[PDB]
Amino acid sequence: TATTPQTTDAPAFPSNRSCPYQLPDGYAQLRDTPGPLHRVTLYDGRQAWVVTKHEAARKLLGDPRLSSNRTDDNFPATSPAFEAVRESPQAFIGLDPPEHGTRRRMTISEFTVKRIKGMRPEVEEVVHGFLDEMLAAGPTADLVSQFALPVPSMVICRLLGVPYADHEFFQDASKRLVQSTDAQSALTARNDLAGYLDGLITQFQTEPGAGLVGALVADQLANGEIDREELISTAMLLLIAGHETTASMTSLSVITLLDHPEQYAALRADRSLVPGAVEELLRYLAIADIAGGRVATADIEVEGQLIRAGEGVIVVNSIANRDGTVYEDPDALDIHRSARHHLAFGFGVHQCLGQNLARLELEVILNALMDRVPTLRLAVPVEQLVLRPGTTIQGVNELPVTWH
Ligand code: HEM
Ligand SMILES: C=C1/C(=C\C=C2/CCC[C@]3(C)[C@@H]([C@H](C)/C=C/[C@H](C)C(C)(C)O)CC[C@@H]23)C[C@@H](O)C[C@@H]1O
Repeated sequence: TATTPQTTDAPAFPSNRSCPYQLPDGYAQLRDTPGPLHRVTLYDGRQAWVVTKHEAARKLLGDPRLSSNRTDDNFPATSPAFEAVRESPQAFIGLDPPEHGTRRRMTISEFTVKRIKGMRPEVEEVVHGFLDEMLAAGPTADLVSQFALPVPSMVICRLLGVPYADHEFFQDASKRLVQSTDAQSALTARNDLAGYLDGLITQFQTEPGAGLVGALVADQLANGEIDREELISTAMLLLIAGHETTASMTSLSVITLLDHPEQYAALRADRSLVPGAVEELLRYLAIADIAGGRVATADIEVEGQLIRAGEGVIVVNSIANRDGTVYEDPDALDIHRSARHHLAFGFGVHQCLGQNLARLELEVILNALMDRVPTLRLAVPVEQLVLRPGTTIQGVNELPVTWH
């Protein structure tokens, strides 16, 4: 059997967090090793590169030789579940220029600074809505199911024109898809959403409707500028991204802030600090840290290392956000620091489309919690919480809380 030292120069990747707001030990090890790249071993034994420094992450995310095509044979699959995406049609997150741009520009109008400003009343109403329900009822509560998830779900459903009456079905399907550990579970959840979305489209062709899905049906689809299957994939991307990301940030931010009480107190005492604290929480929690998979379509030299055509690269933004050449004392939460230039939303042509909606939601959420529930606290110890694995969007599925 295996009788000799087990040390490797290609550690298994991804790794799981042990603390909700710290790098897994393996990732801290990658962060420490000099050089922009490091070999890793994926779940199926294939080797890939991870990018572990901040400037090299921007350079590689900006390089069009690193393709986002998830259907490529050599795309770095991080779990068996990925096989679902490899064989399903692709929203623009998986396209490269010029096709990427033609699809992304069909959606941008809903996410402009002006549209996001105009959404503030609505976001505050939904947030205070779910709080007055949770507070009317009294502690204890699961903050995830009573607040963290339904808030961004309601907001994104409205933007998309997806009926909130249907929330139990699609929230369930979103979770199963994103947290799937096998191909078959992922495929089923994807087929569930696809069928639901496909029915919604035919409805709008009969009776034009509000929201982005309504607009896409009435314009681009009727002009044959998007295929019906691409519309489904696009809507599914926005639906899932709109649900799962903000919800994960909300629960992890509560946990993290309650663990740094001096900074949470500073935050409450000066609300002009909230936008900066949001950026710092984004930098520090990096909830989509493996949403940086790429395949090289040509050889790329990186500071004397060679990524060859055909090789998988993952730009790991959690690690990149802990680069001490950019953020002094990178592992310290500091809501006053400049968290400018962080990579929690990526960089370049695929930088998060929803990033300013997420910023608005989190600002409104933190202000509301501080205003309405200043006594909020965890109902259980941090160590008792169950953290999702490193193969999915970071966070917790349950968060017990109590208050006055
Ligand atoms: C709240 C925290 C969020 C985080 C940390 C986050 C993170 C990211 C990252 C790292 C990427 C880049 C993926 C890549 O380069 O392959 C991305 C892309 C994307 N995000 Fe977000 N995101 C968040 C919120 C949202 C929200 C609320 C939406 C609403 C729909 C959204 C929609 C998208 C879309 C459509 C893309 C693909 C953009 C493109 O391919 O051009 N995101 N996000
Ligand atoms: C939500 C979509 C779909 C699937 C999404 C999935 C299934 C597998 C695992 C996914 C890709 C999650 C994980 C976190 C992403 C991993 C990335 C990639 C890599 C680079 C492999 O680590 C997020 C969303 C999940 C179906 C597709 O047709 C449309 C849309 O992209």
